[PDB]
Amino acid sequence: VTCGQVDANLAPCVPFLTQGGEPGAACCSGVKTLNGNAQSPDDRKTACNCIKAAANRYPNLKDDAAQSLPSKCGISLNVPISRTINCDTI
Amino acid sequence: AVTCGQVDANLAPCVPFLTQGGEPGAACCSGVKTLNGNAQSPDDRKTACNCIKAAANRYPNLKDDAAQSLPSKCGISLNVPISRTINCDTIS
Repeated sequence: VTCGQVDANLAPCVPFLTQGGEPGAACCSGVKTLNGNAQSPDDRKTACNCIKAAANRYPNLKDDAAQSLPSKCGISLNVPISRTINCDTI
Repeated sequence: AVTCGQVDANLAPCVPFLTQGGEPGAACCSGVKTLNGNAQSPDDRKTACNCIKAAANRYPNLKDDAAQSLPSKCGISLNVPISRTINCDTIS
């Protein structure tokens, strides 16, 4: 797992994450790929810190969208999209 | 390549120096060299930077000065900053 791959997986989600609505197919596919790469505990912690950087990057991140992304995409997301998550706890 | 588990393990012997000052021990400097050599691509470096930031925020009573002085004390040119607050998007 690298932060560049994480950034790529999350790129189609930026509209949903910053404006609300629905994630859409491309966003959910990217998130599913990311989740499938964040399976081991170390992959999980690494992806988590990358995602934290991404969440802080996006202007006007909507916390409702970030919190709703897993259920809207149908995934048990192993790395929540959060600007503040303590990745040691993941 | 770098994972946050590798960062945590390589920087673990540096925790005394980072939280109490003094001089980094041989194990700490070896870990710092390992991290430097594994962070080869710019993508590797940004990943390492975010892992190191997490580690820096983990350690109780970390001295930001010791973190900034660690590479030179070890005689290494560490290609990523060690910081609790750095925006890792800005590094090269």
